[PDB]
Amino acid sequence: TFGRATHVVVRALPESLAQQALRRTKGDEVDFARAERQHQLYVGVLGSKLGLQVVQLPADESLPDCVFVEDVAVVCEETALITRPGAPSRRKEADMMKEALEKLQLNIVEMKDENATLDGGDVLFTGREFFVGLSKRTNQRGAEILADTFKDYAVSTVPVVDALHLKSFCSMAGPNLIAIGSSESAQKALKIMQQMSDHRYDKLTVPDDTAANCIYLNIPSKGHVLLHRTPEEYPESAKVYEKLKDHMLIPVSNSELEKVDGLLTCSSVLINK
Repeated sequence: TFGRATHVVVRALPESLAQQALRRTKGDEVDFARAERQHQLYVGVLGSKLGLQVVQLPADESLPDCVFVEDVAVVCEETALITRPGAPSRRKEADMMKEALEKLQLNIVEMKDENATLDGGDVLFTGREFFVGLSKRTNQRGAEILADTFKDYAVSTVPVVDALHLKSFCSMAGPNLIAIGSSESAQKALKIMQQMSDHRYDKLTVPDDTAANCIYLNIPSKGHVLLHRTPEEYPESAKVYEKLKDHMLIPVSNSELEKVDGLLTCSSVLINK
C-alpha cells in the first residue's frame, strides 16, 4: 500500500546550523531553540503519535545541514540510493545515513559518479513513478543514476525554476494525489510532470507553495495520515487540507527551518520494512 512506513530516520540539529543560517536568512533570523522544539514535536508525531520506529542519528557539528536527511537518501521498496548532494559541504552526511540504512537491512546503492549530484528533496515518488527536479542541486547524471537504481520505475525530469527543490512546491498528499502550489513555476512544473506521465494524477492545489510540501503516511492503526503546515503559518492552505475528510490531519510547525529552505519532508527518510 502506497505511503506505508514502519521506520523513519531523522537526525538532530547541530549548533553549527545557526552559524551557517546567518548567510541564508532572507529576513528574520533563525531561533535555534525554537527550531529544536519544532524538531522534537516533528519526531514526536512520527514516533509516539504514529508509532513508527525512530532511528535518531546524532548531530555532527561539522555538518550544519545534517538535520535534512531527506537530501542524502531516496528509499524505494527494499532499496536505498545514497545520494551525492549538490552542496559539497553535505557529502559526509552520507556516511552515517549509509550505516543507518544498512542496519535497516536495505539494499544499498551509492551515487559515486563524481559528475553526478542529486538531492532527495528534488525527488517526488508518486508510488507509480519518479519525477526528478533538475535544479542547482540535482543534475541529469544524478537523475540517470536514480533511474538505474530503481529499474522497475519510470523516471522523468522537470526543470526547477525559482525554487531550491522540486518539492519546494509539491509532494504527495495521498494515493494518486499530488499537493501542488499555485505559483507560475509550480503550475508549469505540474503541467510538465502530467505531460510526461501516461497516468492521470489528481491534485490538491494550495495558495502557498511552501505549504504544498507535506508528508503523507498510510498507518494501519489510523488510515490516511497527512502532516501539513499549521493554520498559524499558512491559514489559506490549511483550509484546503481540511477538505480531506478521510485523512487524519496533523498540523506541524516548521517556521524556523523554513527560513533556511528546510520544509516538512526534508527532515525524515521513511522506510517500509
